[PDB]
Amino acid sequence: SGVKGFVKDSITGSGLENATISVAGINHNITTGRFGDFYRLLVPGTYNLTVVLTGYMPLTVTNVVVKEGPATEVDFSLRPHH
Amino acid sequence: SGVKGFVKDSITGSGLENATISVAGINHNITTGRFGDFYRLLVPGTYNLTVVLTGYMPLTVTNVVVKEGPATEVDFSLRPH
Repeated sequence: SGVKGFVKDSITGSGLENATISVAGINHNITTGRFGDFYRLLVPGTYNLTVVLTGYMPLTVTNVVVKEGPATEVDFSLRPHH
Repeated sequence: SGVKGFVKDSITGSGLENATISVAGINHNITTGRFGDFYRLLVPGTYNLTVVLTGYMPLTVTNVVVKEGPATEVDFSLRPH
């Protein structure tokens, strides 16, 4: 279980590599892959996720809900500072 | 909640890459990007920061207060040895 999906540029729709995904209260980050893909493994619960990449506004999405069972599919669209 | 901002050179005003910010008591230090940017989540509280970069004088910033909500903005200026 956890949160799965893609981090993408909100302007182009391109998947963004090297974006850092943080979970509030948990000192363990992950980074997106070459297609913008990620899968953050978490036990079921509610979490606040922050996604950061140089050149983009930081994105915080609150109260994201991880269930028992399959990963919660969530994409994150990062806004360039531009 | 956390910290974000830039590390810059005190002479040029330009951003510094690969500076490290170490937060006392918190594992996993903070590294700056290409133009000096950094970001890290921290729970609300008060933190003591040390900023180092080989070839620069280290900087100590105490009593940095982190409140709920957006990251706390703070910049650091490093002087070249």
